[PDB]
Amino acid sequence: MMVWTPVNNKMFETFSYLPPLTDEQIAAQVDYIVANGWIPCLEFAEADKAYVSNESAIRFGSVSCLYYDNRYWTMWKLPMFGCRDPMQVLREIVACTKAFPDAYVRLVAFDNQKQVQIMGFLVQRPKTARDFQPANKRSV
Amino acid sequence: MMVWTPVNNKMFETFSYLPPLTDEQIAAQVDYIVANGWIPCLEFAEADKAYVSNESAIRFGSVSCLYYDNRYWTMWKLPMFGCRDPMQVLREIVACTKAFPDAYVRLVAFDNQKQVQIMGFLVQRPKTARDFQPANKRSV
Amino acid sequence: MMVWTPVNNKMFETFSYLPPLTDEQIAAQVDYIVANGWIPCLEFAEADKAYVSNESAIRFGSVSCLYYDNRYWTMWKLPMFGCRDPMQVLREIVACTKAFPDAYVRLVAFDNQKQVQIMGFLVQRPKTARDFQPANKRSV
Amino acid sequence: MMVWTPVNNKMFETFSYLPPLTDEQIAAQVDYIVANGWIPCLEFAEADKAYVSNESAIRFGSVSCLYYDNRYWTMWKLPMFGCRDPMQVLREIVACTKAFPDAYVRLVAFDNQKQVQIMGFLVQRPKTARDFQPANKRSV
Repeated sequence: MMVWTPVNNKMFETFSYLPPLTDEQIAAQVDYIVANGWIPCLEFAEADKAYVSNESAIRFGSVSCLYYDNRYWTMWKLPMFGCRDPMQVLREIVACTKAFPDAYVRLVAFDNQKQVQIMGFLVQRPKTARDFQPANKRSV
Repeated sequence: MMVWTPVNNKMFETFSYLPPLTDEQIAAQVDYIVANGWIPCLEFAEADKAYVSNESAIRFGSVSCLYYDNRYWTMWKLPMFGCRDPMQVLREIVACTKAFPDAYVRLVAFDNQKQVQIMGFLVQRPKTARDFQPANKRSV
Repeated sequence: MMVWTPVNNKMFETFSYLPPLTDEQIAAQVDYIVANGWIPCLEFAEADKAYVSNESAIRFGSVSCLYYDNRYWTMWKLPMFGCRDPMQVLREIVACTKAFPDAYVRLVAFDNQKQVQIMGFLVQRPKTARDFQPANKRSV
Repeated sequence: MMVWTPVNNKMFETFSYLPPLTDEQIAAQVDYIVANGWIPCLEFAEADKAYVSNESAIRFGSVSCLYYDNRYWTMWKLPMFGCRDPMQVLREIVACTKAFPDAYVRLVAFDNQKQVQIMGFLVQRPKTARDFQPANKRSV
């Protein structure tokens, strides 16, 4: 029996339970976005704004149900409307991560017919992050 | 008259007002668990999750009565159902504390007829803990 | 496309989106106060009391609407009633910032007919402040 | 005009606006307690428990009116019932401050007919305290 560690084992939603994505694996996810005609977008946050929190609820009456701070991140430029070139998306990932090297950065895509985000995963975490485990150290 | 210190004198429920348990005394408590047919289990927590706190109540209306965070700790493996060997329990204490050397670790036991925890006491505190007193320094 | 930074880019109300005021530009604003017969006043706050916060709302029922802590700063001496000399205002800025070199300091002016503050802008921030950007680093 | 400082200028109720009490002035206050037949008592607190705070109100509905944490301090021994000797009080101040050299310590006195604390003032603050001004630095 192995024990799943509760210490410094924070996750990041879709794909965070898998080995970290190689550049080839990221490119394949971008191909998927383009093949389906979805709108790519990049979002970023400083470490203190990265995970869901409750601080604003201090101002509330009994209305905190499904309210969390830090769900919104900051938009990198605009969503890439009409983009059908995967290389353009990859180039923006480089540009975003270069401008904000200490930020969490996630790649998302939107479906305008359902009007919802249809995909999303982390592409960068700051090198100073100490709150997550490598795959082989998630259980002990 | 001696004065009971309010400073760095945190306790840990059952047996925390006695001298720290020797290995022989721990083994005697394990014998008691086995003699009574109770189910041994180990639980652990990092220092920040060890003592009762109130943080989640920020999300509440007027319903905090008997709500506290950090009552739940993390289960080490599973409760040792059908265990009738004290040495097996002692070996799991060693294994748990080895995997989590900086965690608080407590030994508990369950009664499945009453469906309640029937015993429990701390078996490890992190060496970095500064918030407790020696038995002879509890009063000044 | 340039991206407006969300990191360490705190503002300070009126004139914060312009290049920092030169001594000549500050003098011109003081002239404006005097030309209009308004009442100059200086206010200051330590860094922890400088920006709007919510901490007191822990004590509230559902009445936090338009309540914020840190809107009030500390008055430097008294408002300069009857002041008809711009140099006198400039001298008090020097005096205030000298007494509190590590404080935020703002110059304000009051209109007693409308009974409202009619102007205001920051004249000093502590040299240790790192939560703001110069104009050329506001977008990347 | 002198400006009353808002920074690190915390007070301590009765007598805190006067020059610090000399040993002769403390002895005089003790004579006053004894002359009036009041009951001397010492109380103390670590720095984090010294000033009124709000933390427990996170657990409340709309009932925080005249609730504050840190009004209660810790009793040194017991109130000195039947004490008619000032030297005995002075000896307990020495003993208390010796046992808790890093604590805030206050001398108080009770009237059992009104059933209320009838006097009180600080006799020790920790040497590490940096949140107070000497009398000559309270205004600038």
